[PDB]
Amino acid sequence: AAPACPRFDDPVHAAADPRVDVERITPDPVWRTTCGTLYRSDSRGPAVVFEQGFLPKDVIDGQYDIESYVLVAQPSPYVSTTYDHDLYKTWYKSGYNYYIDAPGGVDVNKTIGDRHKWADQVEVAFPGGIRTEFVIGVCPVDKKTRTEKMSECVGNPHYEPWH
Repeated sequence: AAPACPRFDDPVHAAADPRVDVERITPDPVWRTTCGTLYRSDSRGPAVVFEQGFLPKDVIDGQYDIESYVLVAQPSPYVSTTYDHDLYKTWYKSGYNYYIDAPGGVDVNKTIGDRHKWADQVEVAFPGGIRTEFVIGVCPVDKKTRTEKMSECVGNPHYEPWH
């Protein structure tokens, strides 16, 4: 039987940009307390992501309201991930399925409900993004079949297991 997950005191321990202001998050965030693998579709290549982590577009002046950010894709302090390994299949054009093992994140559907138009994305929004140490690796995606090119997956040399 699997054990329970470590719980960090800092809700944005994972942040690649610690300037994120947690008190500006609206509505009141429901933080993810599980620690399973999460995923992110991204067209940016692993040489970049493994060096930088996932940095958010705008931690200072971006859109801190999660419902707004989910509905209308504005520069924000958040990096979006999903609980769903297979969500990459519904992404048009996104070259890679990144694998993430990071503490925390805001559980979108627990925070804004599961009846909004994108509830099927089962999103976890990371305020301040995600340091490279929490990015496990990546698999490229074959666009025409919407499948992972599993012999071309790559592990992140900077990944640091923590549980």
